[PDB]
Order: sequence, then C-alpha cells, then structure tokens
Amino acid sequence: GLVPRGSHMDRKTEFIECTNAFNEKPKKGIPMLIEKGFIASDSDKDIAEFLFNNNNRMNKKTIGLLLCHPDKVSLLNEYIRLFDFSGLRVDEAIRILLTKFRLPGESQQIERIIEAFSSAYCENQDYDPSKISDNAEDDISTVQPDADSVFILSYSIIMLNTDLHNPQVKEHMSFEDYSGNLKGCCNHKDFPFWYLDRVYCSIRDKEIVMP
Repeated sequence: GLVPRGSHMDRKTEFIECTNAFNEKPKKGIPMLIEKGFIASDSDKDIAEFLFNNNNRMNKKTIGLLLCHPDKVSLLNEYIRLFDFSGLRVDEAIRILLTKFRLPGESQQIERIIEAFSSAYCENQDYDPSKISDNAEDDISTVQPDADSVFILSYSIIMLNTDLHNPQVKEHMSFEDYSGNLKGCCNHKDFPFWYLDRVYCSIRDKEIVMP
C-alpha cells in the first residue's frame, strides 16, 4: 500500500537498524548484522568482506577504530588483503586505502594500520630484484621498498599531504626537504629521484582526502 517495495523497504529498514548498531558499538553491531543475515558468518573473512564492500554505508571512523584494535589484528589482516595495490606507487595505494575507512587519531592506532598496509602493499607487488634501478624513470617495477621502508614513506606521505595543503603554512615543504629527510629510507638506501618526485607532485596537485 504505502511503498512499492522492490524499493526493498524491509531489507533497507533492517540494514539501517543494523548499521546504526554497528556505528554505535561494533561489538553489538557485528553480531546483529550476522544474525540478520547481512554478514555470512562470524569469520574474519566474512566480516572483513562486509566492511570492505559497505564502506559508504557505515561510519568510516567507527570502521577505522574497529580495525586498529590490538586484538583485532586478525580482522585487520584479512581486511587489508581485499585491496589490490599491485602496480601502484605507495602514494597511489594510500589513496585507495583511505577511501574505505578513516585513519584513527592515536599514535599506536595509526601505527597498527600503516604496519598492516605496508606488509600488504609489499605482498601485492612482484619484486623481481634484478629490476632494481635508481633511474628507470616511471617504471614501477624497478623500485622495491620493503615493509619497513613503505611504512616510513607512508608516514612521510600523510605528513606531506598536510603541509602542502595547509593554508597556514608560510613556506610549504620543498621537494628538497621532503626528499632529503627520506635519505636512507628505501632499504637503507635512497628512493630514486623520480619516485619521490612523482609522489611529491601528485600529493601537491591533488590532496588526499575525506571519508
């Protein structure tokens, strides 16, 4: 009578009730989503897949806080994999990452997220060591930072994004300073000029944002 439904009113209503419970308390929301059949089971794989696919339907801040919880490393690791970071520079991968959830604010929380991201990022690449070069401009397969190196670069990228787009900054960080501070950070050696240059110019020309 009231709604055609096929506008799927009943499904939407329970989804809204379930997601509200999740945004409030994942500890309560997840089991409700499972009970209602929106999540297949209580496995990290099923929960991770649901979170990953419904990033624009639930509170991204809550999602981020759930993922960075010390005892949720298993979930975080299942979740981080769903991403395809293959053939992308670290900054391009970060942009993709931050479209699914919002980074938490505390030190140890950010660290847990970036650690998972860095390991996943490296796992997604085909690091053929014979290809390593400091001058194969624009050839992504020739720069192979290990997890610790990606972790450091990731922090530098978030840092740079803030500096270059902060109107309060008198003199935005120059490429020389951005790259200089990164010396010895690519497997204890330097990142190739072109890699940091493309990173720097990309961040400069398009702020990483939202969620």
